[PDB]
Amino acid sequence: ASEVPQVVSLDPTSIPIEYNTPIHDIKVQVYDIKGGCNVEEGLTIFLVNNPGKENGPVKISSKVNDKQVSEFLKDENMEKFNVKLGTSKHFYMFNDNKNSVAVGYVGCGSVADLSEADMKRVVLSLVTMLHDNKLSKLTVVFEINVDKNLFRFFLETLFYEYMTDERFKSTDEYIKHLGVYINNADTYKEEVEKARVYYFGTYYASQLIAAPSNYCNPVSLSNAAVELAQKLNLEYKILGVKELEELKMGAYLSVGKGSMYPNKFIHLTYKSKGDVKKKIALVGKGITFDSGGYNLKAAPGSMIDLMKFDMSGCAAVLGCAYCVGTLKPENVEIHFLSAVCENMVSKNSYRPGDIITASNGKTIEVGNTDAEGRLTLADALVYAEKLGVDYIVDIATLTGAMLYSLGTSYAGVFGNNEELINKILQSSKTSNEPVWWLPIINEYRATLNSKYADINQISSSVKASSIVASLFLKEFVQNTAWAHIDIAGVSWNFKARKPKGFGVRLLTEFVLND
Amino acid sequence: ASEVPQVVSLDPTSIPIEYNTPIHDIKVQVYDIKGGCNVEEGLTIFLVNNPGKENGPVKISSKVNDKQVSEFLKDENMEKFNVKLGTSKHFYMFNDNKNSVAVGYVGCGSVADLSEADMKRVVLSLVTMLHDNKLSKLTVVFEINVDKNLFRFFLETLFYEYMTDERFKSNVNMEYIKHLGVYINNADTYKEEVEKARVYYFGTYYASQLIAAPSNYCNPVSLSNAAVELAQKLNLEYKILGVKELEELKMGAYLSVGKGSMYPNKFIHLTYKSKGDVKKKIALVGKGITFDSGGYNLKAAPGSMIDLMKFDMSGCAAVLGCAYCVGTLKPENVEIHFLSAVCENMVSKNSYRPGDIITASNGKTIEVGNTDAEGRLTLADALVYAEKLGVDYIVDIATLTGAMLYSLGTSYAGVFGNNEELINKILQSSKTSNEPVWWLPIINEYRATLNSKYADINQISSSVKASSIVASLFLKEFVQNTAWAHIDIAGVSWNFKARKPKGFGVRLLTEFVLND
Amino acid sequence: SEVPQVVSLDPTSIPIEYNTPIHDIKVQVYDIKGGCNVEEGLTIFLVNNPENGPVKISSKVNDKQVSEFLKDENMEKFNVKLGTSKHFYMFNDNKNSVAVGYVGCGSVADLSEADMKRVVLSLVTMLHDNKLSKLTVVFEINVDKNLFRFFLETLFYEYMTDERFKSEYIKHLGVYINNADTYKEEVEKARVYYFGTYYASQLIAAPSNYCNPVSLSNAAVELAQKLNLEYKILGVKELEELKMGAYLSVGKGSMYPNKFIHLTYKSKGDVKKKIALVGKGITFDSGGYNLKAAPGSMIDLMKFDMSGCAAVLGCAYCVGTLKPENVEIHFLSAVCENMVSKNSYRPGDIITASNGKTIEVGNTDAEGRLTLADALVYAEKLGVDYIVDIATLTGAMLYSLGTSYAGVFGNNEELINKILQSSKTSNEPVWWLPIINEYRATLNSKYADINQISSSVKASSIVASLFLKEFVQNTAWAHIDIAGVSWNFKARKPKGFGVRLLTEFVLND
Ligand SMILES: O=C(NO)[C@H](NC(=O)[C@H]1[C@H]2C[C@@H]3C[C@@H](C[C@H]1C3)C2)c1ccc(-c2cc(F)c(F)c(F)c2)cc1
Ligand SMILES: O=C(NO)[C@H](NC(=O)[C@H]1[C@H]2C[C@@H]3C[C@@H](C[C@H]1C3)C2)c1ccc(-c2cc(F)c(F)c(F)c2)cc1
Ligand SMILES: O=C(NO)[C@H](NC(=O)[C@H]1[C@H]2C[C@@H]3C[C@@H](C[C@H]1C3)C2)c1ccc(-c2cc(F)c(F)c(F)c2)cc1
Ligand SMILES: [Zn+2]
Ligand SMILES: [Zn+2]
Ligand SMILES: [Zn+2]
Repeated sequence: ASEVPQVVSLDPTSIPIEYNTPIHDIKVQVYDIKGGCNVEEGLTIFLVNNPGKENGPVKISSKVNDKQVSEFLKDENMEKFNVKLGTSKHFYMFNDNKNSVAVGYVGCGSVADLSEADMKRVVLSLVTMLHDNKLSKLTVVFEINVDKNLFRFFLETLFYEYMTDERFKSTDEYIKHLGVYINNADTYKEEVEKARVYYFGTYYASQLIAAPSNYCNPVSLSNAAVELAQKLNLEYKILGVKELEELKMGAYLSVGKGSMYPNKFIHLTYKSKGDVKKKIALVGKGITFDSGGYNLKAAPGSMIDLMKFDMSGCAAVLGCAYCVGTLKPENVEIHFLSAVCENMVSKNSYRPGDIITASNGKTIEVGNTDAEGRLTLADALVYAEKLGVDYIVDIATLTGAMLYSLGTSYAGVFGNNEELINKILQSSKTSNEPVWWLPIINEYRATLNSKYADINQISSSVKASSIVASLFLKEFVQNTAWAHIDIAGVSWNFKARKPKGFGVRLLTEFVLND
Repeated sequence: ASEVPQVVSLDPTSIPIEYNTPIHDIKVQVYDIKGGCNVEEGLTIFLVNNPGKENGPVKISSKVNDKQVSEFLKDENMEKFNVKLGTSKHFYMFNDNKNSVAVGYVGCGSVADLSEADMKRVVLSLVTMLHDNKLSKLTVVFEINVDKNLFRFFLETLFYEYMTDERFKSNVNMEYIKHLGVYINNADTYKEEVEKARVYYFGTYYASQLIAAPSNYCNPVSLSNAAVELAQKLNLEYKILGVKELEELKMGAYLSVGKGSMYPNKFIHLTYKSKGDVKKKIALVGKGITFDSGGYNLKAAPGSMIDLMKFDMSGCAAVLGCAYCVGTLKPENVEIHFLSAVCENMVSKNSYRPGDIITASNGKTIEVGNTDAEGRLTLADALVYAEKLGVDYIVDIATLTGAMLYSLGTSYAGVFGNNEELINKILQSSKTSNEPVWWLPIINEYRATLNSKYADINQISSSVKASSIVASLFLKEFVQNTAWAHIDIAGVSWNFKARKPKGFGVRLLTEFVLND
Repeated sequence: SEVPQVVSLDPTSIPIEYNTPIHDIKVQVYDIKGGCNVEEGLTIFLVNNPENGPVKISSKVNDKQVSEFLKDENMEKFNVKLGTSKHFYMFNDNKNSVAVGYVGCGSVADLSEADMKRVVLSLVTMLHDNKLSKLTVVFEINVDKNLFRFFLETLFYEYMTDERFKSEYIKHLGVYINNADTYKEEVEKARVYYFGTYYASQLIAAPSNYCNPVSLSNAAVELAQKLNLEYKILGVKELEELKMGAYLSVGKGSMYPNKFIHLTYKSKGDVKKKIALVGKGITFDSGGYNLKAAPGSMIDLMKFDMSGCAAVLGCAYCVGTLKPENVEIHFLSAVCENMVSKNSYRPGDIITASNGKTIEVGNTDAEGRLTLADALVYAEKLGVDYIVDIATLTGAMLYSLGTSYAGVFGNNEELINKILQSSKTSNEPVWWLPIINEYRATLNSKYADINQISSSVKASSIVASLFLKEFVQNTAWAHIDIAGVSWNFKARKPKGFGVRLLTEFVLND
């Protein structure tokens, strides 16, 4: 526990965090469709498609244990509506006990199996039916086929989108029950609490990312990490400047020199109770605010006002810690690392041109102070390898170029080991968090040859910034399977103006399958 | 009717126009709300507020002639929803006769007076519902207060927003209603607003069709042809002036702009004259640049949005849209001239150049400092021509300066003038048309920056950044002794959010003509 | 067709060299087993050391003079750092003046194509600086047959110098290598691949006033007749009848009429695979009214916007020369020029592709995908199994893959894998990038059926891919974006990237 420094007494000294969310009070009940659906209080929504027929008619296939509601939902009545992806309708009628009931459907399109992108659109339509309607219960009937992972993804996304983050509201009700009808209900029931765990890890990462830099700063973010570890029973260590100096983490320390906040290195650990068969280090980039430094983000479109999100990597990692500490995987040991700091303009800031020494002795010539993430990661990666692990995986909002390469939907993965990269890709598939393998092209290595230092921070000629950054990071892992997940493009949801909490599920699937 | 030149045979030779729209098929009935509501058919939507209570619950007061819908509308059920402006819900159910109806509402907030802006939000929320509706009838129940002019705005806005422009497409989820029912206090006073709204709608939709039509469809030849066709449908006098006539009139400023285009300049002159005695002569002048590249001052800078510059003939579109309304409604005692010097501003071996000195048809020489200030050049000759007609009032409408975006923005247009009475009359038309306009000064202190070293006058200023004022000072120099006002709609003409035209100006100009 | 001129001094053809000094080089491969003979010219040893360690030459040299020079103690003074070279003049046993030296091949045992390029360059440097009758190269390293072929191709290509616009070479090449007999058939394959690549380079390097739509399609014709390939040049009257409104719009502003190029190779005998190769052919890209005016848009490079076409024609030369079996190939290119005029198409214009789809033009500098849409409609009407297009399409490739790797997108995994397999055996490196369907919605025009560009999504190369995907209804299709990879910025010349890639793809299938 460290005291957060303030300039005035109105400066915040902690990150407000909501642990007990309304979502956590929702009772979930799954039923097999074979038994028929009961339509009573609340809203009962059918998820319906029509394979191959673009805007085909709605047909309700499930038995509804009610004569009135069954009559209403007959084919002749439904044929006037179509299944176009994301279309929806509210129905109102009285049931057999002369009570009023609300029914409806969401269109799931014409394709037999939904992509995670489509499912997200289905959820968004559903969440629209929940908003602006004081409901006590929602009931969802699956007339579409989903695999278990996508069933879980449906739940996680539902919980995440429905939830509203109101921590910073001053002057400006959720359902209590969720029923789900699906074929083979027993096979899906185990997905429900996993979805709840995954939702909050995701949502937790999002609260830290969305928290502005005056609230979420290196000291308060590491304070939150400690607090998280205590609630979860993880081991933790927070390295302050004095310890970091002794470890000679020159790269990391140089970046934070300019900040009124002292750097804090977060190290959480989860150990299994049984024999440890696999050791892992997860490393998240943790710049709580990235002004660019003396290479100030002043150019049009540099979006300096978004740079609270430059610790999204760290948040994904802490979010993953929540899931792993909760679900408690066996036969594994996990280190959660983040070299947290803040990149500022000051009389004490490191300068463009400065030559700095990393913790492994490699000297680095700084060409651009706005390329700070790779400096902090270099020391975090050296530290990580000294732990003696089997895999190192870093996750980071490293390069703007990711927006020109893969866009806002897929993250990019780089690495030095093919078996590790495929495992990341397998996690991508099962978490439904899209990731694409990109090359580390060695031909570009020579532009990192500094005239004076051992290595250039940046390339003066090569414009493929994501690859060059990966080449730089590679120099700081000597002998361990390593992968890099650049999330600079997928971290923020620009349409909805909120974080995605991207990566938490991806990392946790990786830990679990292993 | 002139022939449209083509580069290849696949180039279009006319602007497609929809004259008959499904809006024109909708039967409109207005009923008095004190009698309660019939809801046995179609879609019934209640417009409701909750004064004082921000985001307050929905309460429906009206008696309805169906027990089922009555139950649905009980306070216990309706209070699960709130009246946040724009928020809507609607449900399908079976009525007393076991027929399918739909019932819902649109929230109108917590304030008893709806702004025009607020009303557009309500209308948009309604239209969203209609775009997923296949029911034959829409019934709108006003449990809020509205006035005759606000109600007519609701109708015009509803019609325009409801109609979609599919001319360049090669729903399956909606269908256009055939009946629209309105329940409102004092139905009989509001009835006459209906066909007026239908007229104002089409004039506005017609302008929008011209504006949205891309510059390979909408060029000076095709636009002048369209105007001729319109004039013939309305029995208007018309004449289109070509290059040789324009040269004889010595329109050097306007002809300079068009030099670099493959399309010959065409000057549009339509006339409406009332059957009775003529007491007021008015000239309506619309800027008609069918595409604005900037010329040699090419629109290359960040934010110059060259891909939207098909809209630089928006002023032309509003004056032709006004001609529809006028020719249809036929006001008495007035003679109105609809003017536009139409051309295209391009980059060619033949284009005029930055620095060129040119001579306007009133003899004034002009030093061109920026070829992208070409609108004021075409207007200069159009203003001279209009003053020659011997009118009492000249009003120009034009997408003239980008600086409107920084002064009034996208909601309010700006009016400048040389005559207070005419300006006051414009501001009144703005009020009753619900097309907002704000009076800005012509500050004479800036005039000296237009003193060219070589020519009679400068086109632009080299110092003053208050563009909109400077361009007005330039225009003023081409109206000698007539009451004149200038409406700058550059900020206001396009609807960025909805990616379509507003057709701004049609109703404003028509109201000015009808109520003066 | 007659090339139009503004002034009498305007050129009316592309100068093309067919018979090059390279084709006059006698190439001979020997097995290292029976020692190496150092009798004339320059002898170069390719050596490594499995880090910047010392040069140790292992092969036996049948000359007392050269052997004492290559003695381990002398050579230790030199290191094997990749790309470094030394070479000394000396007199051999019979008082002949000979030159002996080495090129270091680093410390890793398996060289990438990138390292191999570095070996070849340092080797070519010496050839340029020395009047030699004969180069001998000794391989004391391990290479694939593919990598061996790559060595030659690169050697020839970099050795050759293009002096067509200006106002000596070895006559013999000796190669000593382990298992000589397995590498002998790679020699003339390499010679062919060299010229396919050098030919494409000549067209790319040719400035726009020499290489315009008329003169470029004239050259394709001249190439077709020399190889006896079926050919067909479609002109404006035909393109209009075919209703290619997107492609015709791009060229409306040019003084050179559009020319659509169609060449065909058919193997003698049973044909099992039909293929359409489509190259982007914009002979100069000014950008149109969306003028390349912004810093770093590099308008002076934009003669290179025809690299995809050149790639395809270079491939036609290789396929026309090697005559693979079981295949029918259609080499397509909608050639035109993108210019600023009174006749130019405008941003905001709505135009109609030959399949009926209307397109809203958001940016005239995205002209490539417009011409490609109409080419792809045309290609699919040919009834082929695969459509592969190659294009300098989006500048974003620079920021995703850079100047070394091209990106490939497509609608069929089996075809994409074939392209990737050809990438590895041609040693022209390509990387698979996704077509992300979630971005499709930003091509939903308010007025037309589809947008040419996105106003929101910044993943240009993918959006462009999504756009092209709409013009292939039912055929396996891939798209190779070579914008970042086409021009060699350090050598200030073209790479002619894609010729060998497309040919291996044809050959391996
Ligand atoms: O500062 C950064 N990481 O710590 C990173 N900057 C870079 O990639 C720049 C920096 C470092 C490099 C050398 C040069 C060009 C490139 C690579 C300056 C970066 C990260 C995200 C973004 C970014 C900007 C946005 F507007 C945006 F919407 C977004 F999602 C990401 C831009 C730059
Ligand atoms: O080109 C024009 N009229 O033909 C007009 N140009 C200007 O106002 C500029 C031109 C002409 C001037 C000298 C200098 C500054 C000012 C005045 C360049 C103008 C009008 C509208 C817009 C404009 C741009 C937008 F991106 C936009 F969204 C909009 F609604 C309007 C930009 C420039
Ligand atoms: O002109 C082009 N295709 O015909 C292409 N332009 C783009 O990708 C831009 C164009 C077209 C688009 C709309 C907007 C942003 C994007 C997409 C302008 C493009 C292609 C190559 C390059 C390019 C520029 C360089 F300086 C360079 F060295 C290079 F290798 C390629 C730049 C733009
Ligand atoms: Zn940075
Ligand atoms: Zn202009
Ligand atoms: Zn271009």
